[PDB]
Amino acid sequence: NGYTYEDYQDTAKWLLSHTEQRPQVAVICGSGLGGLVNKLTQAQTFDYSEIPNFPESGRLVFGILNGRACVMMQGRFHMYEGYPFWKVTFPVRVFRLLGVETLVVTNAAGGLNPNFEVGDIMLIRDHINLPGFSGENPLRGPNEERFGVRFPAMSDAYDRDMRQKAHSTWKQMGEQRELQEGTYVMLGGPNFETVAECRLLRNLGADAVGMSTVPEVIVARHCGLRVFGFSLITNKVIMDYESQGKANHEEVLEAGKQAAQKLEQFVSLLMASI
Amino acid sequence: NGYTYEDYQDTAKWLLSHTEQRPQVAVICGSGLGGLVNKLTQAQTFDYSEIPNFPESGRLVFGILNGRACVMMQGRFHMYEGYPFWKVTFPVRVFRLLGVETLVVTNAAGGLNPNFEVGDIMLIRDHINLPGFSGENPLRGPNEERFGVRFPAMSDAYDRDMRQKAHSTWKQMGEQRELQEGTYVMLGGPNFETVAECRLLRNLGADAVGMSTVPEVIVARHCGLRVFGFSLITNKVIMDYESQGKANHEEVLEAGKQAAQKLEQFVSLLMASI
Amino acid sequence: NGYTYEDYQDTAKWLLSHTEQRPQVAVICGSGLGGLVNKLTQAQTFDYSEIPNFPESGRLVFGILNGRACVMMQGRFHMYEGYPFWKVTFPVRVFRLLGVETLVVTNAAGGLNPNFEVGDIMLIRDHINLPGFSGENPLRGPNEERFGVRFPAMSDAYDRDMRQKAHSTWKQMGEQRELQEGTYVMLGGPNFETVAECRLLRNLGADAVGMSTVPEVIVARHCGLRVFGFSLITNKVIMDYESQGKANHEEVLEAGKQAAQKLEQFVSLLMASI
Ligand SMILES: Nc1nc2c(ncn2[C@@H]2O[C@H](CO)[C@H]3O[C@@H](CP(=O)(O)O)O[C@H]32)c(=O)[nH]1
Ligand SMILES: Nc1nc2c(ncn2[C@@H]2O[C@H](CO)[C@H]3O[C@@H](CP(=O)(O)O)O[C@H]32)c(=O)[nH]1
Ligand SMILES: Nc1nc2c(ncn2[C@@H]2O[C@H](CO)[C@H]3O[C@@H](CP(=O)(O)O)O[C@H]32)c(=O)[nH]1
Ligand SMILES: [Mg+2]
Ligand SMILES: [Mg+2]
Ligand SMILES: [Mg+2]
Ligand SMILES: [Zn+2]
Ligand SMILES: [Zn+2]
Ligand SMILES: [Zn+2]
Repeated sequence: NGYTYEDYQDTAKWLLSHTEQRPQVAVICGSGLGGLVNKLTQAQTFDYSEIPNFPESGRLVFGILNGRACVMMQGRFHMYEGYPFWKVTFPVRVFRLLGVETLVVTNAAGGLNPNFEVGDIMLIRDHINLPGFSGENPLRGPNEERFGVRFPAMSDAYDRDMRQKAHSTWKQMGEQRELQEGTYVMLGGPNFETVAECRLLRNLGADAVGMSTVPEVIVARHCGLRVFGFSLITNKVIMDYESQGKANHEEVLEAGKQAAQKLEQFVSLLMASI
Repeated sequence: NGYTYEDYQDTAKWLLSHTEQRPQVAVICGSGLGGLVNKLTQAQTFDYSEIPNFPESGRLVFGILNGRACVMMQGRFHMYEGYPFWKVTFPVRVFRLLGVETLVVTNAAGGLNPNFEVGDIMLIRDHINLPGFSGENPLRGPNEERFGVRFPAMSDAYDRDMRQKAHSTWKQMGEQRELQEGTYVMLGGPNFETVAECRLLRNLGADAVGMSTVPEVIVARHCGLRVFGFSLITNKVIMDYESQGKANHEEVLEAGKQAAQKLEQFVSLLMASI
Repeated sequence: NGYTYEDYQDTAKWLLSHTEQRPQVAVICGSGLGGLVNKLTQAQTFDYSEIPNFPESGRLVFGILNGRACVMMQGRFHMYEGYPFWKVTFPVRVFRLLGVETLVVTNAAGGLNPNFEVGDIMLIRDHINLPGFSGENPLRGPNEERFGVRFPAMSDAYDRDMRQKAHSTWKQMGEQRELQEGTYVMLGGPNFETVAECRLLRNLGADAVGMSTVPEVIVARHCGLRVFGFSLITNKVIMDYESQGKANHEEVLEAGKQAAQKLEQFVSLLMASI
């Protein structure tokens, strides 16, 4: 970890003096889900480049969403960009110092569960942190008690209540396709998985595969934030050597557009119940 | 590896000139098992801070245990503290240069095998080194032949004889609960595993999960030491989403106390047969 | 990645001005397969030490093989030597800048599939990149579009045509033992796997285990090279605690000799069909 506690304080102090907004909820927008910030009222935006200590991208937007004061990350950071996890998760700790209590994380992922279909929304019930198995963890290094404990529990990371409410809200939305729910596995990237890797991951019990999120959740749980999140299934991963095609970022961004209005609508409603 | 061969020599030379003790056996005490050093006779202690080149913590204690000359590490180092494995395992190589022939490793672990119960003692028959799958290995870097070979075998790491004797000794102890035996899997930490991760690990064939030991064993085998070890089962990991509770370091330390007298007693007897 | 684009250019320019050879095919020789370079005609060799920017070993040999212009790496680099993957794979990108279109990779591996026998040749149909699960990837860091895309597909890494031709060619060779085909899994090393690790890997769907290759393939696919490869099964890994013996580098090198003439013969013929 290359940031001191004071670094975190300085950055939060800077934000508090540049906007009157006082967020209670923070949202990290995954790839293609950035349009969510366009629904905020009384909004104020800061490019990451203008914020002291912020990792290099990228906009941070404050505002009101369906009655709730929020702060959203339009664009996030990734391990595959070369950033260590202490940089990838720097914003989560700043949010805590701002007074945020709940964190919503979203991402684009590849579907491992055969029952999934492109466009599906999968609530995240649990995760598998592969980089963590080898020590790549945002918490690696001396522990800072002002944030949390040395050995944080992670079995209850994704708030159960929020998931119930989430299912309730989706009911009131009157959607034809059911709201999915499963386990998200994170791996480094940036390349897409081979057939052997996809089969393996599925056998490990994962329902969706991605390249982010997990480190943010771990840090959020460590400092005390309530966590909720979901994945937009952007493609069904190739499970056999009879590959009619192969994963590509184009289709991932395409799928991101088709389900924009939908995803944005869902998150907007969930604010009500927090 | 940031230590030269001379660094290892200098440190061993320093220890040999500050104590008359000449250990044949070395013991690394895991969390909560530190009371073991209190049974040594003609003991001499050195805080790690007073020993040149030693990683920063932490006491090294020399003495006689049930007739055998020993040197024990009261407190060990971990990857989750930010230390690279070449630092975590520095003492093992120093021990070899001191004349030590056998290494006993102990640790606190979470139980994956359903038949295990808190308090159980599980002899370590084999291990799974997850960090090693990605290259995080104390042997990474140019090989130093003065210590061992470039490609060391690890399938016979845990001495079979010692395990037989271990079972024999436990018999003479007249314990009601049987002595367990299984596979130990090491992951980075510092957070506790999620339900998905626990299920996965069990399916990989692991019986107990921890955050240390494996790197020490690998280095000990590389330089020629005989190895024996075991885990104190401090908690039964949550295997379902009907979690009545969740892992916590408090209970781990609590369990460490209840089985202190027992664990300490067992190790004391095992010295006889080496 | 510690090499700039210009570094790659400078090195390729140097090679182009020191030899009249213009390779279309590149071959990376694994351990014990180095004798392959002895069949090249009109050959020219450069020790890696004489080539600007080349990682420290090691010879690069240009020449004609059964009618095809080739460049071969007699000796490769490994993660267990302490080299980051951007160093291990530096040559692959230089080859691309030289005008190479196809890459052949070979290695020595341990057999996981029970049907395999020492000496068997296993064509590589797919792979499992364990280090990649944690982020150790030659592509980690800012993407260089002059080489390839940010998110490269890997499900079609091993050219299907080449595999068909490979099987065809092996037919014309009239060999008694069939040509094997399976999945190669790469782990860091340098130690050999324990029994628990071997069982685990097999259950993940791997047929052979090694310490190289995968990173080279990923980089070759990223910059557009056609890829073909195979493993020489140098030993049957210990799958039970009734180990009659244990893996050793001696036997691996021994097996490498016995199948030299065979392996060398096979590769020589495959050139014809490219
Ligand atoms: N590991 C993996 N990641 C995928 C796949 N499909 C989508 N992704 C995610 O979207 C991008 C590639 O199109 C990657 O970058 C990030 C985007 P995120 O910030 O997680 O929304 O995770 C990966 C996929 O199939 N596998
Ligand atoms: N991975 C993991 N580690 C655990 C668990 N229970 C105990 N541990 C070990 O004890 C501490 C947490 O209480 C951690 O720190 C070290 C202690 P050690 O030096 O291995 O005796 O390994 C972990 C557990 O459930 N999972
Ligand atoms: N992981 C692993 N690697 C093995 C085994 N048998 C052979 N190897 C490979 O050969 C050497 C050890 O003798 C190691 O170094 C490299 C050689 P390579 O450049 O891949 O041909 O991969 C390993 C084996 O059983 N397991
Ligand atoms: Mg800046
Ligand atoms: Mg000191
Ligand atoms: Mg040089
Ligand atoms: Zn200002
Ligand atoms: Zn002195
Ligand atoms: Zn010259």
